[PDB]
Amino acid sequence: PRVIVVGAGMSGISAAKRLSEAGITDLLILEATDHIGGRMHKTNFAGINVELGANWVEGVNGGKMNPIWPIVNSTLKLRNFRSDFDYLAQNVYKEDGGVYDEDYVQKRIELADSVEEMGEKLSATLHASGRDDMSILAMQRLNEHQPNGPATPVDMVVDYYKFDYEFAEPPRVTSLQNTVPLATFSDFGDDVYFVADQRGYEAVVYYLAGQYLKTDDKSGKIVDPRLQLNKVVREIKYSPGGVTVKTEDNSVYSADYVMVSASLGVLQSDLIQFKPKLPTWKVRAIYQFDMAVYTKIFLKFPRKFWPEGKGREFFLYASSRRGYYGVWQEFEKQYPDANVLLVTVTDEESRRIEQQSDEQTKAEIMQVLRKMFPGKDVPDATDILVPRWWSDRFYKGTFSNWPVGVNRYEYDQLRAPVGRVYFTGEHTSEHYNGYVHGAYLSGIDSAEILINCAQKKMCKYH
Amino acid sequence: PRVIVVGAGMSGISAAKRLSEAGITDLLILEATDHIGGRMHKTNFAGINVELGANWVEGVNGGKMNPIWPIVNSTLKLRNFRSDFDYLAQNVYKEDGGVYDEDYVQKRIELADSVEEMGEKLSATLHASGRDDMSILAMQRLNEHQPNGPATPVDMVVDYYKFDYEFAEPPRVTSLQNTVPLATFSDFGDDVYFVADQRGYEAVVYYLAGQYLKTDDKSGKIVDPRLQLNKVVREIKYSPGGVTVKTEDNSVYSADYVMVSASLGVLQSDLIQFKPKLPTWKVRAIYQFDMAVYTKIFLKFPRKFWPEGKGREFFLYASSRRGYYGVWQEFEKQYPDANVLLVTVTDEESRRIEQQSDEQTKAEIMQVLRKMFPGKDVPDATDILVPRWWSDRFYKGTFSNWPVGVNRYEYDQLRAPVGRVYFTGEHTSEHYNGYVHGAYLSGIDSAEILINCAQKKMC
Ligand SMILES: [C][N][C][C][C][N][C][C][C][N][C][C][C]([O])N1=C2C(=O)[N]C(=O)N=C2N([C][C]([O])[C]([O])[C]([O])[C]OP([O])(=O)OP([O])(=O)O[C][C]2O[C](N3[C]=NC4=C3N=[C]N=C4[N])[C]([O])[C]2[O])C2=[C]C([C])=C([C])[C]=C21
Ligand SMILES: [C][N][C][C][C][N][C][C][C][N][C][C][C]([O])N1=C2C(=O)[N]C(=O)N=C2N([C][C]([O])[C]([O])[C]([O])[C]OP([O])(=O)OP([O])(=O)O[C][C]2O[C](N3[C]=NC4=C3N=[C]N=C4[N])[C]([O])[C]2[O])C2=[C]C([C])=C([C])[C]=C21
Ligand SMILES: *[C@@H]1O[C@H](CO)[C@@H](O[C@@H]2O[C@H](CO)[C@@H](O)[C@H](O)[C@H]2NC(C)=O)[C@H](O)[C@H]1NC(C)=O
Ligand SMILES: *[C@@H]1O[C@H](CO)[C@@H](O[C@@H]2O[C@H](CO)[C@@H](O)[C@H](O)[C@H]2NC(C)=O)[C@H](O)[C@H]1NC(C)=O
Repeated sequence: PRVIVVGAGMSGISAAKRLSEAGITDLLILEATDHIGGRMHKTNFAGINVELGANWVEGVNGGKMNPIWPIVNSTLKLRNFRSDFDYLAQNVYKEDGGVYDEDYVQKRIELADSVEEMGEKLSATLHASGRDDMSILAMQRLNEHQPNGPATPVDMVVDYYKFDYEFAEPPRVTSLQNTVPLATFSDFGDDVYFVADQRGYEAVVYYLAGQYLKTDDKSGKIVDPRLQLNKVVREIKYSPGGVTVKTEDNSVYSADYVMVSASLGVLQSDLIQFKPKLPTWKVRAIYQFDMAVYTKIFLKFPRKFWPEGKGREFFLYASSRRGYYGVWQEFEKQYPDANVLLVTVTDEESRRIEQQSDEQTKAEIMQVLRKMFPGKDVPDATDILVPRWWSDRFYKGTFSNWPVGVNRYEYDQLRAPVGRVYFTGEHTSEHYNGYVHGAYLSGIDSAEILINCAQKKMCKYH
Repeated sequence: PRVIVVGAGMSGISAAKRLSEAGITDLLILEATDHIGGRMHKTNFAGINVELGANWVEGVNGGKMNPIWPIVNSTLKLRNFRSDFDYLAQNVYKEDGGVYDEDYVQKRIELADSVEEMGEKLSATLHASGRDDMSILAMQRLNEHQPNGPATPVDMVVDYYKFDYEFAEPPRVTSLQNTVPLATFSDFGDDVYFVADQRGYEAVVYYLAGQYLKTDDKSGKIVDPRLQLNKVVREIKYSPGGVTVKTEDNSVYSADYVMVSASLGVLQSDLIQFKPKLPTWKVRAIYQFDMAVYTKIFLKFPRKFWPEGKGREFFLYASSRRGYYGVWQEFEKQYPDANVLLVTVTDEESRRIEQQSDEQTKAEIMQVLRKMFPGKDVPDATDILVPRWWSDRFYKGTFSNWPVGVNRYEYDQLRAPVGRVYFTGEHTSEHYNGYVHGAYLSGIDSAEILINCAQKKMC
């Protein structure tokens, strides 16, 4: 059987790998960009390679082994460090300079955590159809008995840190049932390890790809003609007998099946035309799920003016404006002596910021920093990097988030195949949507469904 | 039967009236503030009375008569004017100076309208159970084929004016099925009339109360001992046989039933303790619904510097920060010669602003106006009025809003009594939650439900 796989991110390379394993080697992987890895991709910033996209292996040291861990931590030995969030209470800055009293902050954190735990108990009891779901915010109101969730500067940045920094949209839009507790953590462990290796987290993808695609003996570059980069799929025609795939440069290919790995945001943007048009139930499923955006803004300074030391890696800015340049990370371990800082924003701020100049964003950040370190002579950043994933047509966002409103059956419709057209990608991960491991696993799962149809003549979906 | 009514806002006065009409006159209305009317309430600003709460009779000129209209337009003849939003396209200001090209804006408005219309068609097809409901944002994504809804400053402000200015929360939190289209307009008509009468929109409530509560023949003030102001209820105990209600000043009252009309926000806050505790099903429905906040910031200036004239009443500021001081109104017709402007914000901005000083808010607003009217010498406002409804423990918000996730059945649980504890108010209105007419009809309905149970034993 010949199979075309659209996209060479983690799930597409992962799917083709699984297919190869089942003996389906008549493969054609069409990648829009000039490289593989997709949302796992590094870039040079001021002399160091930093990750534009995924940066952590999330879910480690738990009851089951996150499949991404061994590859990262053993097979490849990518440099990495366990993130420690235990000292946040000593690191929350007031909108107007200096940090808040630690004990005061630890209490607010402890309360936030208790509400969330109460939320996990409620979640376990909800009807599996998702029909009784509610937003994380509704759960907060219920447990705090207030007509609003966190609303003071400190409780709001603690909330953002707890939720938006993980999911990229606010608790009020997010499905409780599908995120609290989060399977990634329940199954794989509460820890997270930040990859900071010149080779990039994407090395995991090149590794997997190398397990079945031919590579150059001296350079090790993949040279297998089954991988074709710079090939943007623009149309997929499918029928009872097969599928035809056309790229922007006018190439046309034929296969027995096609496996689509492009992000949810790509699917929501109509970059790829389906012929015939996808069924309405499929279309609605696509639009109802959320494609979030998480912007890692890197900054480079001529000198250091923030604290370093035990518990200093992560720090928060308690703005009275929710989500305004709130979550900071300093790199004493990852990029020692580089004088870089990373402030993370998402959702509304991400969209605003992608639409204006980096110079304007830098100036906004400089006022924040000077307000945070009033006693320091804070020098202007000499370099800034604003990743624009939402504006990039091959991504249209950073990762999916399960919103209140999408039920179990609707999520299955999002994953479901349409004729000979199969879907894969993090947004099709049953329990790990939004993650690298979810992409990896979704690739295997989608391939297996295809293998069943193709090899075992089992073509019915659910 | 003796019945205690908590709250003398529109629904409380409405329910007591309906009860009285059924002959249930042994009533005791306990109101927290020193006056009746609740969310319909005026105040003096700049030597003139403006509305801190509701200001429009919404849904007029349609297939059915909005019950409030005749009271306002005929019985009391409160002074009022139909709002015309037809010229918005000429009045959308750029973040940094002047208005946008009118044709460009009109087309953005049209796309927005068209998307909503398609949303209306879609909404009609969803199932009653609510199983296929989605947020308005999800509908916009689906109808426009994008991974996001309106996202440029202009599109965002148009979006904010069309939804948030009506519902006070963003489309992404809002239930499509239960707000688009909206019954209020579908039933009563598309127009809205702005009440600007010194007696206040609250006069409607006073008129209704005077139809059954005693009033002094000279003053006209209510003097019926059945109405007690400054009574903050803090505890309601109930048993299969009756109820006891305790107020903050330590008074204790007994009755056969209690009709609770305090806002959903008050109920989500714990100001009132129920004993025993309300059952889980009740509690979940309470916290799952939204109590929104809409803040009307009035400003007075030493002289006018904004345009007046045809289509000038309403204008938008397209900030790159969604919802930042975005919807403006000038009162050339309402308060001629007053030099007052009204800017409205909601939700996140409302909670942030209520938490800072008026001076700080004024200074933020002066920066926006100056950016809007770079050609003028804009004088600093002389006075500002920032209503703090969310902070007020007797309201904790301004009006409910229906969130994606809650279906009709769960919404109806809000209306459901618990034993002898009955509920009423805008958040219990079957199809008009969030409005003055919804509070009004809600009082009648809730009263009728208690009447059939209490008087005919049909519960
Ligand atoms: C408990 N406590 C704890 C605390 C913690 N906190 C922390 C923070 C975290 N945050 C969140 C997350 C983030 O960070 N990130 C990440 C990480 O880190 N980790 C993980 O895991 N993850 C993540 N992410 C996500 C990821 O990356 C994803 O999921 C993946 O990667 C995906 O994959 P897939 O599915 O495969 O997809 P992609 O890559 O996209 O691929 C696809 C492909 O395809 C292509 N195309 C398109 N279109 C087309 C094509 N071809 C052809 N044709 C056509 N038409 C493209 O190109 C590609 O290649 C993340 C992400 C991101 C972005 C960020 C920024 C971040 C993150
Ligand atoms: C087609 N086209 C369209 C266009 C249009 N646009 C325009 C805009 C609109 N916006 C939205 C709305 C607003 O404006 N507002 C209003 C108006 O205007 N109108 C209407 O209708 N409405 C409105 N609102 C709402 C109303 O006001 C409400 O709903 C009512 O009033 C409610 O009533 P109820 O339910 O009865 O409640 P209240 O009043 O609250 O009452 C209660 C009572 O109780 C008491 N308490 C409490 N707690 C307690 C007590 N007692 C004893 N104890 C205890 N514990 C209180 O005090 C009271 O009295 C509105 C509103 C507002 C606020 C605003 C600001 C606005 C509005
Ligand atoms: C990540 O990988 C390192 C690499 O081995 C692990 O550290 C080794 O663990 C074995 C187990 O006892 C030791 O014998 C080695 O001495 C350890 N190596 C070093 C350099 O200390 C480490 O435990 C791994 N971390 C996780 C979370 O799996
Ligand atoms: C609101 O009330 C005013 C008060 O009457 C209405 O205006 C009158 O309508 C009658 C009906 O024929 C006329 O004969 C009067 O001459 C009108 N009065 C004035 C002052 O014009 C008005 O139409 C009402 N509006 C609505 C929407 O009901």
